Amino acid sequence: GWTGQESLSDSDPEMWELLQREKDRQCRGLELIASENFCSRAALEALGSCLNNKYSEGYPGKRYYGGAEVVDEIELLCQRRALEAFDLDPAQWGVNVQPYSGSPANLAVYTALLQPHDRIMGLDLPDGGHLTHGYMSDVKRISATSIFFESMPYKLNPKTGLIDYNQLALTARLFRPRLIIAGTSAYARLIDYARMREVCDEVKAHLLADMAHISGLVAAKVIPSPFKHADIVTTTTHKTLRGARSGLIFYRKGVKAVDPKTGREIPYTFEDRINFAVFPSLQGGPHNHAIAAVAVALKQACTPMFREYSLQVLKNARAMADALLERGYSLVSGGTDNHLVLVDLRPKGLDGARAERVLELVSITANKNTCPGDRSAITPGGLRLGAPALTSRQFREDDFRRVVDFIDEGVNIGLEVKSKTAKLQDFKSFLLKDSETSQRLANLRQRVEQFARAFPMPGFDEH
Amino acid sequence: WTGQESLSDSDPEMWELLQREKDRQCRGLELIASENFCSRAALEALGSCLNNKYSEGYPGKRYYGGAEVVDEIELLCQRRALEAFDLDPAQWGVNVQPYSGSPANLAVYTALLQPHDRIMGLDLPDGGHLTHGYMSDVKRISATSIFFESMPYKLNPKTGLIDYNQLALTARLFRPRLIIAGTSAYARLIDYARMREVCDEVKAHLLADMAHISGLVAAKVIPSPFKHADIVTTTTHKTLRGARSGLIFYRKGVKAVDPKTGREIPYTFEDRINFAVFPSLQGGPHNHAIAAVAVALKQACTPMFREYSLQVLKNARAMADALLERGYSLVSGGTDNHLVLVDLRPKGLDGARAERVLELVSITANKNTCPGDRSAITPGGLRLGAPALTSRQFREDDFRRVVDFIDEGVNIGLEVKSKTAKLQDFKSFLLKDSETSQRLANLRQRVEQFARAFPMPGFDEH
Repeated sequence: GWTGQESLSDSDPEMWELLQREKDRQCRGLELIASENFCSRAALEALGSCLNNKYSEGYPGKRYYGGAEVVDEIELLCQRRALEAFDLDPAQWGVNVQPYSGSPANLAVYTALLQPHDRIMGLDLPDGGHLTHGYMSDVKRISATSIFFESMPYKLNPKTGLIDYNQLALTARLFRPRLIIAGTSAYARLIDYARMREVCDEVKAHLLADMAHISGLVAAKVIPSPFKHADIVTTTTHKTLRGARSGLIFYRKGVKAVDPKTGREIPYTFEDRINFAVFPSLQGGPHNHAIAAVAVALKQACTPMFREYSLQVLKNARAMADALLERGYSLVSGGTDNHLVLVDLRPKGLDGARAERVLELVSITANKNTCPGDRSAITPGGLRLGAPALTSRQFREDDFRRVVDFIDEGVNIGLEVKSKTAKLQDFKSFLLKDSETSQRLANLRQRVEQFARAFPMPGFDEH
Repeated sequence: WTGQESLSDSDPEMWELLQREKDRQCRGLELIASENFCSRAALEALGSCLNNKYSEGYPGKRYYGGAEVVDEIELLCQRRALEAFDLDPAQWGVNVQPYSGSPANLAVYTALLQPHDRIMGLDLPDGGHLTHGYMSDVKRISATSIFFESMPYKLNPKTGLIDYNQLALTARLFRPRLIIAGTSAYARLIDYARMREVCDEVKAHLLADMAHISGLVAAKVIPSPFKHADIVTTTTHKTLRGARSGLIFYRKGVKAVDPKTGREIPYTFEDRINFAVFPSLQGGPHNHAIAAVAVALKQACTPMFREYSLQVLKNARAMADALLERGYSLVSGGTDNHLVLVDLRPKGLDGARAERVLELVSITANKNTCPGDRSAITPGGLRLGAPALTSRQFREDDFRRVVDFIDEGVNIGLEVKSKTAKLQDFKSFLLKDSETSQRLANLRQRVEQFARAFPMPGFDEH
């Protein structure tokens, strides 16, 4: 009979086609999403392993079922590698490595610390926050966070394009939040974690730091560490950490503050609550296969290799920014200080939705973005470009400068098609239907795919 | 650094751990009702380039583009999941994004119910799952019991079956909006037909968490809960022998054209179920797991997987009949499923003692609270699971042989019990005592020799 040892190639050749088609797409394309990245073969070997076949319900040395002597060493190693990666003292810090992905990691923390219908503040979604930080329409609550808890957004200053820390302090005093969130999806500059902390300390609230995008940078110490000012830090292990899709939750432990009036020490009460909310509250069975893959990625994060990568990522953002500025493009917050280069297309007479679709057609995956004063919510006037993706294929300043030329030609096609159509649906149809436009795009595509294929791609060759 | 270096060369600390866990799995007799050995085909898909794609949203309606290939994958995973549980795509849909089993349920609760609405599920010690809702005397333990108000229904201690009589009685008082038809530790089948009558009367939704029996339901070797339930959650890694993920099957199209008004009434599950998955609870879908699940669902459709599932049932029967004929007492009489609920009080031993001893001789089984027990720390009873070893091509004769090893293990447990006081002591006496140690070390070797011979799905090394 069937052994279950048959290769995917032979076993399910419908699925094997699809793996190779998505592998080819990744290699011939210019990936320009800030959240995307190309994962190591080392980690993907661990991801697709026999660790799939273990129910290690619980935590090391406190499992529901036994026979977990090996996975305990793995989960404990993943911890000591995560503490080492963000250079944390195991006396002062712990970490939970179980979170299935980034989103659950945050929900775990909310559940661990807050009661239902407690008050949460995060950067607003169109100002560049994530759904997980809490988001409601006028008509309906959209985030799970905004259902179980009461979320109020803090916003940017439309002028500077920065987090209005002045108004954040103003609203907190009124709203009385118990947790304020220090993270972004679309924000070029850094976060004044120091100031955020002062706001919380004053309004007697917790400071969560969702360092999803910056995790790879923070690890390498090419950015200031939010661990200096925050007590709770959530993260994805797959954004700039270039690992498998999982999550982490860093938390404080030991002594908080020895009260001089009483004289006795006050303990941090995060560790027990954070872990209890992960399991047995929100999640169930851990994905030991992902935990292993994450520990391999955290091992890489500690190497000097990954530092130089992260130093290059920054310069490839700088390079891409300076290249755009010098083609008459407007960047939100003027320039980037990280890995993403928020772009404003209103001042070149184009929107995100038009640019996005055209770039996609020439094998350039980038995402539209809402830029301050963008009138139509439907069609955000702006674009978000991401270094880390291509930098992992060993790109350089010259290569990113070359990327922007391809982008620019794409934008010009966009501009020219815009004045020969009315609304977006028309624009998107004119790209496919029109013979002249089609061939102009087909040409640009070839040159882009030719350009991309040359550069190496981490992971396997075939899948 | 290319990032194309092998794990072997790259991180040889981690590579040792993979081989040690691979050896543990091969030399051990895995007897957990959840545990199963996943195919190489699916693990190849799990550890693939699909990790490196943010498919936020749904097919044809992604937040970011460049998802033409993953759309075909996510859509294929759907058509394979509908085909696996023989569903009409006119009448049924499915969401394939759930990260794991637990979130899949939380998605459904969030999709259908308001915060602090009323949920009923089999109690935890009676054999439910934490996700169905569980509170202590002092504090709410389940996330479900925090956001929503959960009341358990229990077994009948006499029969060892779901007291459908009292479920109907309490449900008229409690007025639940959602009742859950699933188990972790229950040998016999669920009268989904009766559960439905309860709900229909108390105007409630019937969720069917078919985690443990998903592989059986697929192969059509037991009752389909799709006949009586409208919502069906499942893990893709229990008896479906797939990668670690979750599904949510739901109704769609027309429910009932009301003859008074005359107009058709739609099922309003599809949009709410999907919205709760994304963009409410989850973010970036694990396309690598979705692919692995689609590979496993392809296998579930084959006649091969039927003969596996027919064998799984007989290997449960075989193990049950073998135990009954050695003086062991099974709860619920027997097993029409894949698990046997054993009672060790009538042979003068508890679960915690048996569990620890069997573990030491490479036999992973889990303790289980026999109905009417109350010893929490020391619950008299054990849960044995076919599917694990059946996937290594075990037979009735092999499972009969498994019980011999178990029996010897129990006897060692009994003998150590009368030479010790508190459980904590018992567990130390196993390690410390020279006579006991060698008797265990002997049993271990014979078990490991026995096990290694049988084949193991997946890779040879990792």
